[PDB]
Amino acid sequence: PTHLSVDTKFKTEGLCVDIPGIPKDMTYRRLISMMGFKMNYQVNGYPNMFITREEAIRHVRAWIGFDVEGCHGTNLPLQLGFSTGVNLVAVPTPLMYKGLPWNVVRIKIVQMLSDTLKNLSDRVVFVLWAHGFELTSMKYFVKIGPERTCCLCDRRATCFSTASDTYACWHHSIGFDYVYNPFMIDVQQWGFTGNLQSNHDLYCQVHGNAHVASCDAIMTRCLAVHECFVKRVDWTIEYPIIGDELKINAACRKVQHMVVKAALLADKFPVLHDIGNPKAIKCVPQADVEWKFYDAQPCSDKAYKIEELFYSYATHSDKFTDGVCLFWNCNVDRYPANSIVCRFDTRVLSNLNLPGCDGGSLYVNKHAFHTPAFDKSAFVNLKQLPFFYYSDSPCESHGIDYVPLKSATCITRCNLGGAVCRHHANEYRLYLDAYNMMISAGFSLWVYKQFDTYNLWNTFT
Ligand SMILES: Cc1ccc(NC(=O)c2cccc(F)c2)cc1O
Ligand SMILES: [Zn+2]
Ligand SMILES: [Zn+2]
Ligand SMILES: [Zn+2]
Repeated sequence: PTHLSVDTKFKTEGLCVDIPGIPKDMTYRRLISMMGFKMNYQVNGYPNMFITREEAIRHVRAWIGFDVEGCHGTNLPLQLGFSTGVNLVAVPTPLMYKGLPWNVVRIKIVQMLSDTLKNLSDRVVFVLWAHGFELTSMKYFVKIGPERTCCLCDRRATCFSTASDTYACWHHSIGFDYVYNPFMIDVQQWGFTGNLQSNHDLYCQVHGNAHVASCDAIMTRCLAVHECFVKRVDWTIEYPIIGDELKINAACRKVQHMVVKAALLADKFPVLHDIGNPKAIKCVPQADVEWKFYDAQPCSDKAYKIEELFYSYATHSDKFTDGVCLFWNCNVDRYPANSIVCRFDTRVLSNLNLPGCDGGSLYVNKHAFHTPAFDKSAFVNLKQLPFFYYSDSPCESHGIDYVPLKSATCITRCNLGGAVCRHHANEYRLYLDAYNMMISAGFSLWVYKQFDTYNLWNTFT
């Protein structure tokens, strides 16, 4: 039960307007045959062009929505739209390109997928709401065969060139003309009522429907992300390393210990309310405070209402007003004034952050986390946390060449005393680097307005 049997049934109702007379009884095997591909009973890593929901979900980084509209069937021109916002017109003879033959259109398809996917995935998954023309158009830009490797590296082959008769991955495909061994999934097999627009629009107000093909392609991927990562969530599925995942996760642990340690030293809160991941550990384990945990899973859909987190049914809610609240990636509509907050900025551009549903983003770093749209109004009671480095650690080298550090934000005994020691300068530069890493990954840090780093200097006396 790993791969999708070619002898599985494919519901054909969706296809019968572009393909009138299509049999109600249809297998992937006969559909793939109809699309013009020969699978020559082959056991070489590519048993099916089509894949399971489960397989699509392991490969969410490879998803490209794809839609074709009959512009006025070998007879007529076709509008090719992709979730990248690109529209190509192919003649048989927002970005919108004039009519060209398949032999140039196919080169543009390879360039576009390569530049989109080379830092994301080892493959492409075309996400369809299939009506027929997208499926019969694939023969014009796709070739299949046994799994292969790039002619320049060890990565699996995703492209093919007729000019050179060679195979490339997404990194090495410049001037290649065919997509090689693509995958695909028809969202219309998932058992929806009514059309794409009506299903999409239930969940998402951000993607309009200008009635161009890219609009449908974007909506199709959006609906699919909603179904696989918002309504349903599976946090067991791991995802490969493709960038700075480890450095970023380490940075977030370092910034969290630093900021909460400094807050406790500066304002000496008697109680900390730690709201969010039910597996969360004390980020400052030596600190004096009453540490009280509150369980909330990552909200995939809408930010939590603070009122709902405090709603206690027939018992009294704990008083939040006492001490400080820590929301470390726990996304609520409006934070209380006495909060420390880490909140992921869905708008950030990175290889980890994929476009999501209704203005949210799918952040994929070991696990996949759909995050509700970033909203500045959530922080009305807070201010941005300023950068600072704090250490009570002794001034002591042990065992990196030097320019001496001067900074107002290096809060150590040595800087109090007039000259930063080498140990604290090394630690300061490492911590500035981790902080910059975390910010540029898309985390934003907010704090109660009374927070003042001036209060930290008298913890050395
Ligand atoms: C900061 C903070 C977060 C959460 C709560 N919530 C409760 O105390 C509570 C008690 C019983 C059932 C329940 F669902 C919630 C209070 C807080 O002060
Ligand atoms: Zn390669
Ligand atoms: Zn949408
Ligand atoms: Zn020092």
